[PDB]
Amino acid sequence: SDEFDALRIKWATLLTGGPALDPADSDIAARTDKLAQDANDYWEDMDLSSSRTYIWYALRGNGTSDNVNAVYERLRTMALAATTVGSSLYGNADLKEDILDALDWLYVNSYNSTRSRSAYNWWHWQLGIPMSLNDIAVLLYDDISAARMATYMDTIDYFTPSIGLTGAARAWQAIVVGVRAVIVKDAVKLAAARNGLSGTGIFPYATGGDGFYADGSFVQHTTFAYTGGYGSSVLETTANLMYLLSGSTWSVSDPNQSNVWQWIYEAYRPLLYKGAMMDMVRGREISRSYAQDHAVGHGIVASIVRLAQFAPAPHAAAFKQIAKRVIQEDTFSSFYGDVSTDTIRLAKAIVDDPSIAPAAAPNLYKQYAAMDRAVLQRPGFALGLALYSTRISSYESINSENGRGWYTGAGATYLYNQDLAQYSEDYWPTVDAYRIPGTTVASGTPIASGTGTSSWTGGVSLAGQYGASGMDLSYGAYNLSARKSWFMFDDEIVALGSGISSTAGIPIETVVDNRKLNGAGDNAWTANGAALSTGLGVAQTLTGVNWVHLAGNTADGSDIGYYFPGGATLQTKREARTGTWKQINNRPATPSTAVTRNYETMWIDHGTNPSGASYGYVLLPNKTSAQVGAYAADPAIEIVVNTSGVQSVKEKTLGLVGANFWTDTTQTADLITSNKKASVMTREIADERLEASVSDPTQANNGTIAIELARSAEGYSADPGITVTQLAPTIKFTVNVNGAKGKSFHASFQLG
Ligand SMILES: C[C@]1(C(=O)O)OC[C@H]2O[C@@H](O)[C@@H](O)[C@@H](O)[C@@H]2O1
Repeated sequence: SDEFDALRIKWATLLTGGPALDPADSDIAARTDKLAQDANDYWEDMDLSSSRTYIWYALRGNGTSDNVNAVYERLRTMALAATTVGSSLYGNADLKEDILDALDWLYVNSYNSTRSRSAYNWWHWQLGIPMSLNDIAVLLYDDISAARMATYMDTIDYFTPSIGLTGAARAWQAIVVGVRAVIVKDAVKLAAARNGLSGTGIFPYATGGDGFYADGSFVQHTTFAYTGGYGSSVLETTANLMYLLSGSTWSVSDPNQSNVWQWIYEAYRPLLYKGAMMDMVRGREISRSYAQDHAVGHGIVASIVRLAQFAPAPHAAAFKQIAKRVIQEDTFSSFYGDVSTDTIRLAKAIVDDPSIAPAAAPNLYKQYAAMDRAVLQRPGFALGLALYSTRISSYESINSENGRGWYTGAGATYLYNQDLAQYSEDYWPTVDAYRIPGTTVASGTPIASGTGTSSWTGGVSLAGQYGASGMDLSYGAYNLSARKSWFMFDDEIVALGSGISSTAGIPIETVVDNRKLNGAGDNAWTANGAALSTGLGVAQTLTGVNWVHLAGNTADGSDIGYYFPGGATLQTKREARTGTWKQINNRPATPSTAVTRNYETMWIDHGTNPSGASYGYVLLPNKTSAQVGAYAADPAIEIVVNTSGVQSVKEKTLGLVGANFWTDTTQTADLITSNKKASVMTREIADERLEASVSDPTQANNGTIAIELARSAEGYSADPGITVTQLAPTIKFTVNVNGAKGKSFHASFQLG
């Protein structure tokens, strides 16, 4: 035996769970039964005639890459059922032969060197199919003749002989070349797969274009926030290949591999909430029924479990703690229910180890400047904010997927609480795509997929604890402008809108919220202390509203309060909406089955052709109706300013003042004065200190931002980049933002 045999067996275990796969495990037995179950269904529906024109009638079409890819996926599942200890199909000779005969037929009539490598969909021909075929070849290695293996492997080499792409594509090429190299025992190709991870979009941090960024962001296809979509793929592929190679002659040695650990801590951890990977970073994948947020989150945790198997200290331990936490957290969908058998084996080892304690939940405010995203994580809830600009596109829609993703990244707010199923359970095909929470739009009117013309999109982070974001709105599809800001405190998220103007001749509205309700659609809700009707199919306008409370889908932890400073007129409706995933994902594999979900939708009618309209509301997670009414009697936030020039909010209890300055002119908001476009947040601790953080969201100021704070200081300390010129009678300093790429600069002033 040689080292290649060792690697092949190591990969085989990654696929089957290995020989130690304990069948006495509830979730394992449950997964192995599901596996054998699916295998029999396929094997039973196979056309085994020697004159067949397809393997499965439903997937016929030797030239349809979608179907061909699915055919190989089914064969992979069947191979798994025949090689997974515990499966009732383990070692079945007939099943194995039927699979290999299927591969031979597919080789002669569909997947071979006579087909173009670039025919649609290239991804299937060069990456999808080879990944499935490689796995089958490893699983049934001992039953595959030299003649057969040659047709399988020679074909893969034709479609993908080398690694030359970037990001996820490059990572996929690497795993295709790598696993095949193990099968055929080519040390040259294997070393190439290893080196492949050092390339663009993988190990090295991106500073533009595709890849992981130092600030935690992940971009793919040049202008799309994609941590949970293509990012998840780069993570999974990288983790698997690194694990396969670890300890071997081809173990990864590139020092930049340490960046992978940071992906987990900075790119993923802040974007996961009780098992769900936030949709705002999943791109067009939000339109995939088989990839709803928790399904995606499980895959990410599966990768973390994989990394925990070979990562160096103290990362392996940390990853185990993170995985343990998320597994315990997800009471919506069992983590073990949709991950590989080996992942289950490895995960159970972590969960069952009493010496491993679940990691602490993330608690912070993070600005993902490189992908126009922001997140707030707190006990009991998380808020994700999705924006776009001249640097990041509104949404991606290709290959007939996500055709209604219009406003999913246009000032959209996503609130995560104990209703873990909020964005799953067919939310995407039923929600009104024209009314994404937090957005301002021309009613029932779409926008195009693309970057905007405004550079002011971003925000400021105050010591990674609190923050503020903003987006200068300007759609290309129709006339509509506005300044939109969000201020994130402890349990209050203040949304402000100003300068809302349009000549489009279409009613303009701002969506306060749009929440999926319970099955009966009877969630209790109140306004100004009075109970509101809970019936479905009812539209009603609320005038002079100070506050609204909406009971959640869970007994506790999912209520949401809404406070309206100065009062507001709210348009609302409660309805059952029906749709199909096919409507937002027009692919043959997509189910056309109708699904119905209930919603409570609330928005503000700015009218047609508004001029300088505005809005202001406060999201209050986890407060009872009584508590929202109490809040309204003494609101903890105060709107300092809400003009087209500056939007500012103060949270007296925390001593916080946030301010977004929209123009390059000297303006003042409370104690803060700025001479240019900037996002600023200060925290004052009476007679103790005054903290200040500043950023240039435009990422285009080649000089500085001059700030003046109306307080007298005794001394200071600050990030390099900040130059303090005065401490008394008032504080004055400049922030060098040349090439800052939207980062925040912090200073601490001693008061006195
Ligand atoms: C299996 C599948 C899919 O349909 O989900 O095939 C198409 C692939 O397209 C890539 O661009 C990724 O989205 C990648 O995730 C996709 O995987």
